[PDB]
Amino acid sequence: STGSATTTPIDSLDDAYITPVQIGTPAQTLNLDFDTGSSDLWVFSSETTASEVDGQTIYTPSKSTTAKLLSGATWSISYGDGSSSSGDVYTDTVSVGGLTVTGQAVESAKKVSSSFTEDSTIDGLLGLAFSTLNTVSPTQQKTFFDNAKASLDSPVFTADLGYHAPGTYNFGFIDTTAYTGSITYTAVSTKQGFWEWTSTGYAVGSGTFKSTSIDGIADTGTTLLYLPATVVSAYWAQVSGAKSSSSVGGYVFPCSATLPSFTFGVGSARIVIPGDYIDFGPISTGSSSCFGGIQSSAGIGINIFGDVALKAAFVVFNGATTPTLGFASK
Ligand SMILES: O=C(NC[C@H]1CCCO1)C1CCCCC1
Repeated sequence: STGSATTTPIDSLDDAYITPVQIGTPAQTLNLDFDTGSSDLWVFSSETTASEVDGQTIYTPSKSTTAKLLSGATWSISYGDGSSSSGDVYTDTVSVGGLTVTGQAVESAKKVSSSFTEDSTIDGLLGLAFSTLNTVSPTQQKTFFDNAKASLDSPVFTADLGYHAPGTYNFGFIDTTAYTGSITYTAVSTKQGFWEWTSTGYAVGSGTFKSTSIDGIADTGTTLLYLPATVVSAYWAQVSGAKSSSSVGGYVFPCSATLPSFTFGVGSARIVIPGDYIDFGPISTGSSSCFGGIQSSAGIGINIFGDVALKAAFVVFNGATTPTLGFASK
């Protein structure tokens, strides 16, 4: 089998991407944030505290003839931005772009933190990291991809995120028309539960490529590119007036600037992030200070190749017995 679904920016800055997902019978379509940095499929629901729901579409398990309570199961997750959610668990039929899994764990939120409430466009998350990170207790549950894998034509999914435009998540096949040149595959460590890999270096604009190993994760659920402070300083040093602002919480730059590109290495290959992709706009409405799309990972404990990096590439998440990651230009 295969599946294919379009993923769409939630706003004009590409802060996140949402993909429609069918849950239950009859189908209830929710717009979920596909997140290769976590492993829970959770949704706003009829059980979510009313004051914490503000415009989201909710899953109502009592209206699904295929929903079953997963008795005694609970979940609770907190993300690196300090947001969180928790609740109980149903199994139900879940379909993405034509690909169906029966008995998928659907984690129903009883509580969500303010950031989730405040984002009316995201109805939940669909985790695509390794199932070892799933938070359901006392019986850990599998991701949608892990459940689908064996049935897929090839045990893979691909992320083709757009810049200020829609893109595509495919399951079970590699669309050879979606990228230029070849796909370079690189080794993955699953030891921390992530799609963790080692970039071979970087360049700033037209500058000399620096060979240096950068361990990090491919994370579709993180907006920005988080890299070591040395690398990030080298980038922003090329932008007149750019500086790290403790009050704002990262590098800012004059909105009048034209940003240089940023290149990262994948083996002997190179992915080029255009400068425009690194502009996240005014720090507050009407400001002439703009927020940078490349930020230090110093506070995070891991480097993160988030959407800023991934949307410059066609990315293969290869879930073969020995997982790997592939990157192609596009
Ligand atoms: O919290 C993180 N990113 C943002 C969250 C917000 C909701 C989806 O992702 C990352 C932090 C590094 C480890 C993997 C998760």
